[PDB]
Order: sequence, then C-alpha cells, then structure tokens
Amino acid sequence: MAGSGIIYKQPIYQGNLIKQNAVEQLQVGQSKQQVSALLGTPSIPDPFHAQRWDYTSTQRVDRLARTEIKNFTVFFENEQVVRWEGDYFPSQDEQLAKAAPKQFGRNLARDKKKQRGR
Repeated sequence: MAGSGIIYKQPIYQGNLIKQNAVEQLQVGQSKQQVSALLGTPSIPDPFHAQRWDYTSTQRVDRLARTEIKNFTVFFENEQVVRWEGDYFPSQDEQLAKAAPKQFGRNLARDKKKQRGR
C-alpha cells in the first residue's frame, strides 16, 4: 500500500496532550482498554470485575531525555470509566522563557471527580 505515515512527535511535556485540555475534555465513561490505548499503556482484562488503574506507568515514546511518565489513577467498573486523577508529570506549568503571555501556573480547567467513591 502507498502511504508513508511518519508521525514524528516526542511528548516529553508536563501539559500538552497528557494534561492541557484534552484528557480532561474527552469525558468518556465507556472502556478501560480504549483510554489506556489512546494514552499509550496496557489495561485490566478481567471478565469478573475489572477495577482501577492506580499505578505509575511509563512509555518510551521519547528519544531526548527518558520516557513519558504516567502516574494516572483512573477508576473502572469492568469497562465503564468513573473518575481520573492525573499527577502524571506533577507540575503543569512552564515558568520559563517562552513567547506566550502565560500568567497562570496550572495549564488545565478542572479535576476529574464525579459523585461516586470508587
């Protein structure tokens, strides 16, 4: 097939795809394997009661420093997604010399808690 799909991006950044307004904005309560495949990580295939991903995951999609680091605590029933708590790169703030007037040391609108414990 004629199709050279050269997707060159290393996502080694504290709030770009991982947490600017994209993983909070998606708002999907549907599948465990879909949210972990779209981020870039395995999931939990139990057919009884497949509950939370509360783990320090890591993906070697970088080639400059080390890895894209995923401390992402996300709660599941078996497939359906309840809530997600993202301390993955835990300071989302370029306090740094950049051509952008960014007077706000947290690049994201909200958390992702709902009305439910687990």
